[PDB]
Amino acid sequence: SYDYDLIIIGGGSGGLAAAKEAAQYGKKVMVLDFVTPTPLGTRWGLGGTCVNVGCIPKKLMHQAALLGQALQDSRNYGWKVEETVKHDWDRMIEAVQNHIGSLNWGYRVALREKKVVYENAYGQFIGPHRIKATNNKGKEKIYSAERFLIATGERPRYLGIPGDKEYCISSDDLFSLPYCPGKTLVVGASYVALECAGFLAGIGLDVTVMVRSILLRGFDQDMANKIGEHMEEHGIKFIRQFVPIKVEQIEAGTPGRLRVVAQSTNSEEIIEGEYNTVMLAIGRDACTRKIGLETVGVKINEKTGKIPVTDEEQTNVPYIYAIGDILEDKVELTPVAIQAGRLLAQRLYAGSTVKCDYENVPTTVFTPLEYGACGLSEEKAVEKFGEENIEVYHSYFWPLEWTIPSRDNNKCYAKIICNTKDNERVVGFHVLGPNAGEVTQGFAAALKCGLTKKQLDSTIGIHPVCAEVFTTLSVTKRSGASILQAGCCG
Amino acid sequence: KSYDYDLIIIGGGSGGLAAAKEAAQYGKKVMVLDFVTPTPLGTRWGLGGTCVNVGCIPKKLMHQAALLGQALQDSRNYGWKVEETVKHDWDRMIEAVQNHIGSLNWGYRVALREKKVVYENAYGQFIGPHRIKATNNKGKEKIYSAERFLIATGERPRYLGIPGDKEYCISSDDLFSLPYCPGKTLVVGASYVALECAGFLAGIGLDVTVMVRSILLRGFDQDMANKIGEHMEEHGIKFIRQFVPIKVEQIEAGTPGRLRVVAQSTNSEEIIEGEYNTVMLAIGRDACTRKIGLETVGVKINEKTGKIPVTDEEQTNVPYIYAIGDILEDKVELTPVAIQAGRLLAQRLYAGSTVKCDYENVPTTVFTPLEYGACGLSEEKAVEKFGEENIEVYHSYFWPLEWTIPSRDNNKCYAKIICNTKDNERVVGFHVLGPNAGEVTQGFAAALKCGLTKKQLDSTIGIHPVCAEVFTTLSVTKRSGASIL
Ligand SMILES: Cc1cc2nc3c(=O)[nH]c(=O)nc-3n(C[C@H](O)[C@H](O)[C@H](O)COP(=O)(O)OP(=O)(O)OC[C@H]3O[C@@H](n4cnc5c(N)ncnc54)[C@H](O)[C@@H]3O)c2cc1C
Ligand SMILES: Cc1cc2nc3c(=O)[nH]c(=O)nc-3n(C[C@H](O)[C@H](O)[C@H](O)COP(=O)(O)OP(=O)(O)OC[C@H]3O[C@@H](n4cnc5c(N)ncnc54)[C@H](O)[C@@H]3O)c2cc1C
Repeated sequence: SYDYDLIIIGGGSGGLAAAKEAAQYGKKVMVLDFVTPTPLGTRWGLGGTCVNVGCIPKKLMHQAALLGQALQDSRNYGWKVEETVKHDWDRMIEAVQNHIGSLNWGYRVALREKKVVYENAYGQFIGPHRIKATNNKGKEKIYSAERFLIATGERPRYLGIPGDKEYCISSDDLFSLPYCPGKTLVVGASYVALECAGFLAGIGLDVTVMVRSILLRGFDQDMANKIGEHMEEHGIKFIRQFVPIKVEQIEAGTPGRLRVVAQSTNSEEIIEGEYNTVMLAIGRDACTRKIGLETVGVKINEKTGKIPVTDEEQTNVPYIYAIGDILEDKVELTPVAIQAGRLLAQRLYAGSTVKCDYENVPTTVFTPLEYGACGLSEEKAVEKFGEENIEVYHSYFWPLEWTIPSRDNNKCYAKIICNTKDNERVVGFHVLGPNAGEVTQGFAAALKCGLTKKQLDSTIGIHPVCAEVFTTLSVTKRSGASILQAGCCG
Repeated sequence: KSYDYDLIIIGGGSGGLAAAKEAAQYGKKVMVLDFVTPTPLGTRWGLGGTCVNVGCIPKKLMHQAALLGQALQDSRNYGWKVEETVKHDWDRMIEAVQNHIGSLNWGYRVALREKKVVYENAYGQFIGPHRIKATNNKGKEKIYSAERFLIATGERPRYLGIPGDKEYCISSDDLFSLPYCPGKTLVVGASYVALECAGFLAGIGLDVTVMVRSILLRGFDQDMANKIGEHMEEHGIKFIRQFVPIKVEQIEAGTPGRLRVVAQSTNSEEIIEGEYNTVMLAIGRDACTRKIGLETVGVKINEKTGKIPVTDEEQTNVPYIYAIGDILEDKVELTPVAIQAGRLLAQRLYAGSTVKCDYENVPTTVFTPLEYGACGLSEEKAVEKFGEENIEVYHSYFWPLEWTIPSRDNNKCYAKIICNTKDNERVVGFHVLGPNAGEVTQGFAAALKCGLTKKQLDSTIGIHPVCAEVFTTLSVTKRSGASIL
């Protein structure tokens, strides 16, 4: 009957996921993926945001920044290393890209092998069960399928001020930028902002951060402030309550010099500075407005852009589904989108009845001092249950590996939120410290089995591991006791 | 009725000091005895216990130096302009290590002081009911009495019983303070301690060799163990299987000297010889329960092994004497567990608590060049408890994103979980071999305290890009028999 059994628009995380999973159950599948260039004209291969301008690139650069310190710790452990080592940006970028490349080509083969058709083209709906695929050279083509998957994902959002698109770079441009961005400026307080401000500073670049309001909106604010405080204390510069209003090229080059003017958010004050680069990280917009959603009947939320869907990842149009960052009121993370896409393909062609659960999803913001969390924030939690039925156990901690180099003591920190009405159930987990991601995974798994404080205490901790601090948490926030060492060094 | 103290603790160690403090917190008169008998080579250390002085701490820390070496090589491909090979100054490391333990020593001291607990740097020995004889360092003695006692003496490195050992060989106790690059080293044994040390020693450059009687990590998942060895073998360390030394002769003394080690195979009667700069023994530890006067008071210990039997309340056969820690019979020989037992006892005793310390499913990690943490049943011991037909094994390989750029050891790391099919595919065993293994495990161990199941695990979303996430999507089983390369 139709051309294909399933067509996937967007070769992204949840894209390629459902693709392979659907292909696995002998269906005819076609994935179309096309990457519209960035204002400065940046392009990249198959894979998605995570692979080319997200997780992968982000985390790796974070690595180079962490290795930086490791070089500086290595000294006290006895390694004869120079007081200050230098860093070659062009060598780094290159390496990073070389890997993304392999990831690209890998995914390609991955589709080939699973007998899935990949078309490097932009897709838009023209009418029921029909889609318009436009390639790079311009030549179009039409296809039809019994069902459709929207996995287009979003893109970096700009300010709408003089000079941005023209002189500023975004997360897309960065991971491939070909020059020491030199003194940089990061406009925004997002995880992306912070992690990037984060590794750049960690490579030695002079870094400044411009914040409209709060840090990490949506995250435990207490944890956030701490991240900031750590950020400030280790080099990063912060300007609070200031949005830029114009970016002016004082000279072009690799890099150039630029003047950024900004207007405070609470007064008439205006300030000016010149930096070598300016990256904007103030949000990202769903790529749902230019695909033909009218010509097929999809109701999205024209206001925000996200797509409302059902617990089966189904739109309002029974043969058109959407999974990923584009969904309305969900979780914008790769492993999530992949579970959705995988689970869908199963729900659909395998008789599965399992729905991708979006409750209590773990995360990790890769700031200089990582911070992973799972479950409710302190605030959100209190709000849901009421300050009297919620207790918070917290503590600081110092990583054994940090004693010898003798740095940052009483800087790492942990806390869990419990619901006294429900057997002191662990509703929220929060840790700030190294390798926080590794530390969090499993506790998330614990939440899926209803961990409780009694049960947590019953656990014995590993020693000496950062993660063990959760097994022995005796101090409550409400009791009001203090949390510090009777030595205070670091 | 009426005694000197309310509670006496023999042994100022992990569980010792733990119980000391928790009890003092409930207004009891406590006294802690801790004394360190020298090693044959004559080394001694401060308050604290094995962990702090010749164990966890020094061990991990040196592991760190070993790991930082790697970091120094990785840093290259990430953009840091460093030399092709950097040099490591042992003396300087040892020093750093020692300087931290001190603070730990003195910290505990103060810790007790402020908590109003009495501490005497003396050897304790029971002389009769509710009475103990504390001999100090210069030999002066003194007698104390208490309504209850706590044994927390823990073990010590065991020796072979062959010519040359106590006289030319070192143990874990001697190592972490050795005042000289051990040079070509030989580590006799295949215990975590053995491999761990052999591991970092090899990691800072030293020519390392390991001699094994039989298998590696007896007691551990043998599959996991092999992978640890095969990995150690792959990154420097040299092994010699089925051979125990029979004599160690001094070819010359020095800092360090040269020594000959003569060994006899176990499968034949062949005999080999080699000379190394030092020779460390990691063949076992023997509880210190033989010389404290346990006869004089009524304590029955298992004279065979050394451990002490006790109830599910860490109570001995004598109602007023309790024991916690490495010296217990059939339990768990790790620091956190001892600390829990001590803490929980004090509470069960003097605070009306009724909580028992659970020893089932205790997480642990071995800090070999390639960390390995595990929780619960091994595969073998697992099968053996439920039967090959009721146990399914999911496992995967994985490659840490941080390893990609430096381009190394791909398909070395490895995960694995054991489920009991007859019980909602419950997770009965967790095993991971990869970096930051401990961090990764901790939480899963807490998952087990809540009966995590494979359905539930699958319903968990992973963190990206984190090593840990590998356990959120395990599709392959060992029984199905597909591949993972
Ligand atoms: C800087 C940064 C760092 C991040 N770090 C992390 C992290 O560490 N961990 C984490 O879990 N998540 C991270 N994320 C989020 C993660 O990248 C996304 O959640 C994930 O990539 C979304 O998967 P997706 O398929 O829904 O969207 P995508 O991965 O972006 O897939 C979308 C693809 O579809 C293509 N496409 C769009 N429209 C069309 C069309 N009309 N026709 C054809 N093709 C089209 C696009 O070109 C794109 O390549 C990060 C994001 C950013 C920006
Ligand atoms: C190399 C090594 C590495 C280890 N690594 C780890 C690890 O990473 N994680 C982990 O959890 N565990 C580890 N352990 C085990 C851990 O050290 C023990 O489980 C823990 O120290 C036991 O606590 P304890 O109080 O029962 O024994 P101890 O800590 O040894 O306390 C015993 C103290 O009592 C003193 N004492 C003995 N007899 C007398 C006496 N008659 N009078 C007065 N004082 C006395 C001793 O001198 C000693 O200082 C390691 C052990 C070694 C050897």
